[PDB]
Amino acid sequence: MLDKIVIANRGEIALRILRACKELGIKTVAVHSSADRDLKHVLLADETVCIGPAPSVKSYLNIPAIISAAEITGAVAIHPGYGFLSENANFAEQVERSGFIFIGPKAETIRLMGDKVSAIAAMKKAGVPCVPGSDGPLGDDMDKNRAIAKRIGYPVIIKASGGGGGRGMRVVRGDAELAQSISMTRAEAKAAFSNDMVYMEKYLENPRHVEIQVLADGQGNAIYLAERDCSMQRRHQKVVEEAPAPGITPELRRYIGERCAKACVDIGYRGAGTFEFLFENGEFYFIEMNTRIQVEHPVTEMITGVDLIKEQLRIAAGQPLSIKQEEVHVRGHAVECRINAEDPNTFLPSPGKITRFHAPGGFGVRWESHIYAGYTVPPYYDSMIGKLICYGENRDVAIARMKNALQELIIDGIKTNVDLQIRIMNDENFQHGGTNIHYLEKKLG
Ligand SMILES: CC1(C)CC(=O)c2c(N)ncnc2C1
Ligand SMILES: [Cl-]
Repeated sequence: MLDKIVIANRGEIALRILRACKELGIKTVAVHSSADRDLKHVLLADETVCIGPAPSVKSYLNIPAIISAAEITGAVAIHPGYGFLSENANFAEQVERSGFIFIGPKAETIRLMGDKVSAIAAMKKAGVPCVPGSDGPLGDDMDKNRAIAKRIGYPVIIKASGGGGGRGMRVVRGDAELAQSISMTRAEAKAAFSNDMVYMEKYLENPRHVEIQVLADGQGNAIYLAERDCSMQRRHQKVVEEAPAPGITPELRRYIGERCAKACVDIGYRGAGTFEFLFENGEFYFIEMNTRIQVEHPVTEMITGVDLIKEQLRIAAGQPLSIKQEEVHVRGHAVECRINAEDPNTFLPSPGKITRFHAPGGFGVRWESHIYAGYTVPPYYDSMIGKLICYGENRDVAIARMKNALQELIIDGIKTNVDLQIRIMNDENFQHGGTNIHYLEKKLG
């Protein structure tokens, strides 16, 4: 097992990885900004290093500082969690080059799946269902591009090859708007990503968001740990997630899971990963791979028994997968509510000090958060401050548990989405199950 790792993150996931390390006897190093000295996991870590000032760009995105910190402390591995540097191929490359274990995929793999055009092609080659699309970048020839649109069928959606998740992409319904939209999406991507490559895909009107969890060693073994539904979302941001996805049959699960597992073998995937699919009319369509742990991992954990973070550390230590596919069983149901520090009336992030905190408890209730009474939420980072996960023998039990658990939660001194969460749990369509990626905004206005 790894002697000592650096937790290249903050917030709830940093604490999450800390417990995992602790349970395994692994020494922890907390690298933090100057504004994050009072994080729970930083106060718990065996060792702390300040890697720079408050802004993420000079701290948590500061590669040289992170590696110096891993160097000074005598660490052997670096867990990047999610966001920040987790999908930065050059970070992963430099870690390995510096001689550390990178807790995640090889640099090439991140690069392959971090370019949506190259990602979709590797998925197509491995036999992963994708959205009908241009099967390459778009040219400057507008006769071609109007015919590609015809070949697939409007509506189509111009997307950025560098971007993703609503970032630099727009819907086109006729020929007249295609001319303007392509060159606009080209420039928008040239803005934040320094990549002007764009492609075309069929625009699905009303899809659900179903994604598959995978684990893989570096060594020709790969498994899938069922799926999650994450359709309930706001401006392309997940607000609620659940496992398994309502309506998905054991036949379909086996089908898509086997393909995802196979894809891991074809691309040489290592560590945890998720294949994100839009799900419509009984069909799946790949849209991007997150080559990293996800925020919503705990739902999969509850229903499968698998400590995903601990498997990540085991795979990193070079241990082959101890768990065979036929050992992984879906049992019960889990829902996760993202707890955000935000104005319920404006959705603007609401930082500040927490004057009274009370977490929910009881059978089936899992609370993942770094927050405590007296803790100050800084304005510099993501608004998500906690994750509440409720498991039960079935979906209705899990939902009823979430309802009661959200009414026990107290976070005073800052504004929270808690009461939106309460309102989403009570939604009569969410209770039937299977609402699509537009549902939440339709319910709101
Ligand atoms: C993120 C998103 C914009 C979601 C969506 O509506 C969509 C779609 N409908 N067809 C293709 N790709 C996508 C990606
Ligand atoms: Cl995530």
